[PDB]
Amino acid sequence: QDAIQIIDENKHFNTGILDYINKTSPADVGNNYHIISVFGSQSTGKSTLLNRLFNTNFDVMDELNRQQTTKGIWLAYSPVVSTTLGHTTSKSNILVMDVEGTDGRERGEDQDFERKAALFALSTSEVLIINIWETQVGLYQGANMGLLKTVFEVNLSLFGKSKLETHNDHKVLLLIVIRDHVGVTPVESLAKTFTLDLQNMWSSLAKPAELEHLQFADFFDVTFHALNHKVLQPKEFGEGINRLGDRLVVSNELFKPEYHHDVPIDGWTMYAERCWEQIETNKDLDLPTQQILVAQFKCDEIVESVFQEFLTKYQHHFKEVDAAPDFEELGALFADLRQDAFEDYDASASRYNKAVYEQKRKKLRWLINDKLKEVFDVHAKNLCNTLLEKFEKDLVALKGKDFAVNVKTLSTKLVEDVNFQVSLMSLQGDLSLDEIILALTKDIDAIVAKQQVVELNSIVNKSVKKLSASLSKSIQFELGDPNEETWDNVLQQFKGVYEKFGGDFGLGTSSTQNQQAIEKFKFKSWCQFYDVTHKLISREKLLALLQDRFDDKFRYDENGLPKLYLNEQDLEKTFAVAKQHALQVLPILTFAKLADGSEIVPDYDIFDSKLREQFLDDEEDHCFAEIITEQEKLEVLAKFKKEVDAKYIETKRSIV
Amino acid sequence: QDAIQIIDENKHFNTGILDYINKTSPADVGNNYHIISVFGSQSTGKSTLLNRLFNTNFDVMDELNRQQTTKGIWLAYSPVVSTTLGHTTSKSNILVMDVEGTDGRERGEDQDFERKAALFALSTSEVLIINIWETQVGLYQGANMGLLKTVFEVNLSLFGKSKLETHNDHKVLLLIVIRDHVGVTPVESLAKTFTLDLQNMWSSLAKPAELEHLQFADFFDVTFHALNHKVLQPKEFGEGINRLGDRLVVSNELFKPEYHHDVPIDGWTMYAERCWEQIETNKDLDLPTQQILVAQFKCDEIVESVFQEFLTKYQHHFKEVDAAPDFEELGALFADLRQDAFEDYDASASRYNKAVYEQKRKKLRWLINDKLKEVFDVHAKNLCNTLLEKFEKDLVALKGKDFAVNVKTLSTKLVEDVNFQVSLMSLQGDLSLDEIILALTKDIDAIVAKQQVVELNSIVNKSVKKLSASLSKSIQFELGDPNEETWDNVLQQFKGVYEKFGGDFGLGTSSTQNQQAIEKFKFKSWCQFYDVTHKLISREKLLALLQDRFDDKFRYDENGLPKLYLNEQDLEKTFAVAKQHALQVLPILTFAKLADGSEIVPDYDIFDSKLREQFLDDEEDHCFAEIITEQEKLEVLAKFKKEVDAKYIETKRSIV
Ligand SMILES: Nc1nc2c(ncn2[C@@H]2O[C@H](COP(=O)(O)OP(=O)(O)O)[C@@H](O)[C@H]2O)c(=O)[nH]1
Ligand SMILES: Nc1nc2c(ncn2[C@@H]2O[C@H](COP(=O)(O)OP(=O)(O)O)[C@@H](O)[C@H]2O)c(=O)[nH]1
Ligand code: ALF
Ligand code: ALF
Ligand SMILES: [Mg+2]
Ligand SMILES: [Mg+2]
Repeated sequence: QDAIQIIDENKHFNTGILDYINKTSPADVGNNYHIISVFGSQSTGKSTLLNRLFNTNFDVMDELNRQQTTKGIWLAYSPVVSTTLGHTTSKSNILVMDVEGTDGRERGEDQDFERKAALFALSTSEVLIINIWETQVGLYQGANMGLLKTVFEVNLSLFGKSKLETHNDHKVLLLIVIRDHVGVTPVESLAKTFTLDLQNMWSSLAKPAELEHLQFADFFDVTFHALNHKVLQPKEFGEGINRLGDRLVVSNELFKPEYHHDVPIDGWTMYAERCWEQIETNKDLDLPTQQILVAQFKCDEIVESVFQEFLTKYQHHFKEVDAAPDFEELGALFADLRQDAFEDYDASASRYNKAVYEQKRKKLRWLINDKLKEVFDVHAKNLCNTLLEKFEKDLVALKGKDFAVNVKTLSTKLVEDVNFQVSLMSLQGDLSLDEIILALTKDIDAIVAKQQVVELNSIVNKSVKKLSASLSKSIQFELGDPNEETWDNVLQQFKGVYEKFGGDFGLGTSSTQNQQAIEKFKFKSWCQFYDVTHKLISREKLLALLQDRFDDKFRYDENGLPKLYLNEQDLEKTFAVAKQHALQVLPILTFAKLADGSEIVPDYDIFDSKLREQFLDDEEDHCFAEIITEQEKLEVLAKFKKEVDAKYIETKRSIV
Repeated sequence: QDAIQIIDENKHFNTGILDYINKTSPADVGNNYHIISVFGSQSTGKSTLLNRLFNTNFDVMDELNRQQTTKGIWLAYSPVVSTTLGHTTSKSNILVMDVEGTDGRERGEDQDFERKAALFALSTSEVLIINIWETQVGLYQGANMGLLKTVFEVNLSLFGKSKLETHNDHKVLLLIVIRDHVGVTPVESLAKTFTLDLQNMWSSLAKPAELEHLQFADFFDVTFHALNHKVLQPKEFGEGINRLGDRLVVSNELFKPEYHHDVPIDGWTMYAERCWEQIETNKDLDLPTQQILVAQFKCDEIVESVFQEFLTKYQHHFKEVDAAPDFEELGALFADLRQDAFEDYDASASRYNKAVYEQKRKKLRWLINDKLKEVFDVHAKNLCNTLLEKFEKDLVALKGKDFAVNVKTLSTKLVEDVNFQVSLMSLQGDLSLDEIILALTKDIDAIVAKQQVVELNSIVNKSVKKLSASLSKSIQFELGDPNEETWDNVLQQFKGVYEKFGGDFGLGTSSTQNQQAIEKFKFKSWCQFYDVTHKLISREKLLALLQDRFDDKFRYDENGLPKLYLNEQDLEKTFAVAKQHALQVLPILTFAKLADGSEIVPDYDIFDSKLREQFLDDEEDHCFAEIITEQEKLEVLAKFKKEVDAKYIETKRSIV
């Protein structure tokens, strides 16, 4: 005898519904039942019409004040159906859903709930009474055509899916009853119009492409019933209701099987809760008020115009890439441009929703940040490259002078000097330095690691020259007395500093390249060694070597005097001193040796052009220590006795 | 007897209005007139109510079909006013504006016109009848509360401006007549509600901050009049109208002076056209349908979710900066990510307005382009720096070998090689190469213009060494015969190749640095010249110089023989040959000269440390050509006769 709210004001679907339903009619409800519901604008007399036509007891508006009355959705079982025969029980149990009216002013702006309940109803009912005033007929929003477009649409997008499966589907009947009908305009005429309005709604909706072909008739039947002014024509109203009672129970011309999705009642109670879950929070159904939606557009409109006012005003400071830059002149010109647009946007948008206005302010800020960044970046990089040059220069300008320790301060100062010089033009850190600083650091590391190769190949080189100096010289100084211990004093130096190489180096290392800083150095000694030999001693300076010795006793006495000859005994006794004094270093220097009499071999397989350019030959190895060739060797002693003896009897003329 | 449309359906304000108005009442209309208009939902019986209450002849809907009837806005002069005394002429001329009803279905979606005409009316009238059905009272959009919020708002934002100027302003009367009033609910009750609804509308509007303080009462009076069912209560309707006739003409309780903005009628005809201009196209009034506004939101919602689906799926390919890059592997992974989001966006947004959907597709594309660009850029630059290294290397690796002509092909190939290698990863040119290519070119130009300085300071250097070789050597070779023409053969070479310097160079020039490639070169000769002199001839190798000559005749004969002495006449005749043969080149070489006997001066003011480091001294100039000093000069001839004569009588011991 009392109804219940299947779904209360705040969207709570009800738990005790099945229980309730079965406790109303003591009959077993099995698949013997109809679901009928009502939809329309606030206070169109719906709770009244259910009450009067089924015989329910939904509250109705007390007429003292026009106000919302039905809240949420309600369900009651119809005892009897008022018909022209008076009251009449029906075969089936008739379950009637009273749904809160649309477009009330209590909830003016959040049409949240109306859309939702309108779709439960539509989704869950065999027959839906669309309850309108005649005077809503040619209306658009006043006939709820907006609300409807939505509701149907989601209905298709959310359960026009189930089908091609041949129920007993939900075709639902759209039972459209016209209230306060005067008669002046024929219902058949009202009907034409409003079905047209519904056909149009149908073409107007978003359709998932699988269903794009689907029509309104496929999903829905429509019929009509007019009802006279209840207050001013009480009787004609009453008869009109009864006439409608006969329509559904007596003639049984309304309900058909197709509406009834054909399962026991518990199946429905379930299908409902389900249907309500999928409705209560649906993405296509979530909507912000008109106001927000309006503010959004309003605010973009401005974003663009203020921005367009930002653009061709910046196409004018920066078409020209500045000649004479200043990062405090710039970060200011920047702040100022951003200041203009804001205050102009603000002048026209602070009216609207603060949040939308705010959301849309931030959007503009970063539209103009990203146009300011472009310029910031340009200069900022123009700066790096300049500085960097100086820095590269700076490195070179201190050859090897304590590398690692100068790398440090210098590289620091760069990074620091950029950070500051460029932070002045970034607008409260709005425009980022991170990517710039990273790209700088990488650049520094690229440079040092190339200045390092230049200092590490310089130390190799400028070490091979304090070697070549002390080396090719303490050859000669040694050579003014060819001893048992020349080589004993020669490689004792050749390798006395062929190690200290050169001490550590102080550059940043490369350890396994610090180490291979030497295997060029050590290869190049074993390359210049041979080259000094093949240059100090050759066919040319060898023939020459004879006389440097030759004269010291064949033309000189006992104390540095040019020998005073005595007999041709003294003339032909000091002639043979030289024949040896011009043969007696060759065993110290034919093929070059060591105080051990064993051959000298090179550290590396040179004479081969493959190990060669890693640091920039006949049959065997045109041998390393082969200073004087195949013969060239004895081509000196074909001349030993030609020139030297063109002096022995050729200077005999001076005893006469 | 016929009205006219001040503004037709499509917004054309009418030209012949003043003329029309004056031709209606033969009375002179001067400031003796009222402006009264009607506002409300389609077919609320407005044209009917004007007709019945003033006695006009606006068409009315023929009841065969519910449809729009009044189109645009109309104006007619009221002959008489129906009142309870029957018909009554009034003192003032009453000008009545019939405005097309809101919310018709003929124009369902474009509320353009209704907003506009609703605001003309409100802006232009002393009294505005808001004509509603009782059954619209507790409604929101069905009571037009949306349309209104707008209309008032713009009204404030567009002419609540004029004021603080103390007219006779437009307070306008809001004359709200309730149609088909049954009586069940007291008009006073309806009134309370609906004025409340209007107060709320008032708090709900955008207000320019100057006016934020302004209230609804400041701008507007409201009163009410109920009217019974015209068809079902013809008489009570009639009496109700008459009762309203008495209200404005008999009691004269409606019109007040404050509504009347107090100027002659032509002033009004003007104020109207003006008001209509500022309305017909106003920015706050320009609006897109609900549908678009809805699609916009709908489509952003998706943009974000599809994008968020793009982001943390890319935070996953690129958190890790790739180790092993491939630009065809990449431009593909890119296209594919962009492919996913699209087809997912498309799967959910192709429903809505194509244009909004399209607009909003493009928006997503470039959201993801700009996230793809970041990665494209990274690698793309990783590529430039690698290549560049090779290129820098490549330049150096061809010392001077035809610079300009190798600069060309090499620099081309780089640019080309980048363009191609990086175009493969840009997505149909969506992501730009322009800024990359520019930054490359600048980089190339930075490098060559530094390799050039290295090749141009090398040619200076390695030219000063084929000079120093032929130079310090054809000194000595010349010096084996100190002639009248030594210097004649010495600077003839010193400046024989101190010009060809060195021929053109073939590098890219710097012309006025190609030219200053030499004013180092020419300065450094005038620097090494002096250095060779101060090194070949000094205290050391000078004392030495004596004997190189000394021996050739004091110890040698006529053909290369060591002189065979004869008498102590032959012993002390060839002793004085040397005293000169050891003094007779000094006038060829004390201070160094020219075959003219004039001093040699340097090209540059050297000995001064200021012109110095532009290419890396006592009282006068510790003179340029001062090879042997203050004395050092005669410190050789304190020893001339010590060592050389420790040989004349010291080798006299060999005649015994
Ligand atoms: N003019 C008119 N008034 C009605 C009619 N039916 C009911 N009313 C009254 O309209 C008011 C609204 O009724 P209610 O049934 O509570 O409307 P709901 O909110 O749409 O359910 C009540 O005062 C009813 O007495 C009708 O058919 N015509
Ligand atoms: N129920 C009712 N019908 C009316 C009333 N006044 C006029 N009508 C009818 O309503 C229809 C609309 O009239 P019209 O005056 O052309 O309306 P408008 O478009 O708002 O100007 C006409 O058929 C009128 O006969 C009324 O007060 N109540
Ligand atoms: F007031 Al209602 F449905 F319109 F309860
Ligand atoms: F049909 Al109308 F104003 F509502 F002409
Ligand atoms: Mg109700
Ligand atoms: Mg009309």
